[PDB]
Amino acid sequence: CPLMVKVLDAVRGSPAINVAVHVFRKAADDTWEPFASGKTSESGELHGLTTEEEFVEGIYKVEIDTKSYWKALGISPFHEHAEVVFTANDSGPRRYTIAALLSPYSYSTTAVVTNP
Amino acid sequence: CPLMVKVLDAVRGSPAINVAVHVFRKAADDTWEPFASGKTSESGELHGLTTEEEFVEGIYKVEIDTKSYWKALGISPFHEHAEVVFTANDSGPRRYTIAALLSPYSYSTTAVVTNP
Amino acid sequence: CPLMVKVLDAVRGSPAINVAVHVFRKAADDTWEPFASGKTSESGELHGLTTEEEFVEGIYKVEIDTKSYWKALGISPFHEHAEVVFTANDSGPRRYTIAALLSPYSYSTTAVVTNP
Amino acid sequence: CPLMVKVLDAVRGSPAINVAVHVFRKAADDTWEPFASGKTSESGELHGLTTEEEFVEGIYKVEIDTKSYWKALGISPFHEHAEVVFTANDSGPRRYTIAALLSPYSYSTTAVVTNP
Ligand SMILES: [Mn+2]
Ligand SMILES: [Mn+2]
Ligand SMILES: [Mn+2]
Ligand SMILES: [Mn+2]
Repeated sequence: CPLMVKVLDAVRGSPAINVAVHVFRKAADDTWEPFASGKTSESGELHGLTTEEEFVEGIYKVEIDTKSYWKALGISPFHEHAEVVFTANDSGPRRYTIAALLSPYSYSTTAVVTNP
Repeated sequence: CPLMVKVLDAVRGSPAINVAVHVFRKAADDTWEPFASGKTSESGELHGLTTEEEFVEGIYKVEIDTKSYWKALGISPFHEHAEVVFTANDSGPRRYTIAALLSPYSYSTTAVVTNP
Repeated sequence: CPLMVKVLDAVRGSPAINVAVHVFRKAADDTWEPFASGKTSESGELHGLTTEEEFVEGIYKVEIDTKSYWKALGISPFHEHAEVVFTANDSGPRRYTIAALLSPYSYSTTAVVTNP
Repeated sequence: CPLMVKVLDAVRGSPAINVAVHVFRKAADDTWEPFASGKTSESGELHGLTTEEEFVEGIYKVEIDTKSYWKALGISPFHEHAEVVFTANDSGPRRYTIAALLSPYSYSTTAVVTNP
């Protein structure tokens, strides 16, 4: 995959399972267009969002639906979702892993960017 | 005083100084309306964004312009900006501090919510 | 005032209150000697650990007793404690703030190093 | 592996390669005994530290040599190393992944604990 998402739960020390993820790409008129979506697996990973053909240069937004995740666990969290906004493939195709570490009042996000 | 922002720089171990911060409030047509903005002080803090009267329950977005901060330091970053989206809720008298810790390819954000 | 500790609780979005903190200094036989200790205040802070006179260059260890904090909240944690080991260096007048953000299975720590 | 270490570099957005890792186990006389050591691979991962037979109940310390890592990159960091101290296998054998995210003045650590 050129774009992969990995989500961990810092309260349980486990992958964050069944987290909804929505990806958007900024259009020429400066609006967010839907690009791809999915849910994390039992390993907290989401693959197969896109192909290298479709994943062109652009500004992307990866929205990780954290409030929904915590609420299904009976926790009322602070954030609505985590939003990761970045320019992709500006110097040629790259492989991107977006990692997120979730707590109820806190999250972290890291990008690991590799040249295929 | 009901909403404060604090930004730290994980590379230099220092407050992140002169970072632009824009706050938005979600309108009833589900678009983001400008609400308040400022730049971080020498201590990495931004106070006086809003007042208790103006800061009603709703969904707010705090956007921290991290890319321009790193570009000014000669460092190539990943994110366009950091985005913290949350619901403000009345329960008792409460202060919101949004803290953000920045790295070029990573950031974390935490909400400290306390009483008067 | 040359060394301060600040601890936040990522689960509740609050200062971590009444966390024991022990500071050690590495002796010439490479063992840890007790240096200072305290408990975090209502604001999650611990001041007055040392003085400028006493805080000479050397290797210091700050140990934050996180397990007992989580056990007191009924939450099962991973770490025995958080450990921050660093060298204090003279260059100009400098203040060290060790900040720590706690989750049951995760923590982060940052050093904010500033001038007078 | 029952014990795995993964290290990421938050300045480069890449695995942290060639990071030395030393593992210790607390002995009955309350001293740290060497238990295993190794270096992260090109993927930032360290496997094969131990076997399920040798990885008994105990208090372990995983010391990640962060100062050495940054210095070889020409960066003078704050911390001497990251220290992760935890009780392992207290309720029966588990599989442990210790993840660390490194910046010069900051690091994060998370444990992912799975039941084989
Ligand atoms: Mn380009
Ligand atoms: Mn309400
Ligand atoms: Mn010196
Ligand atoms: Mn046991």
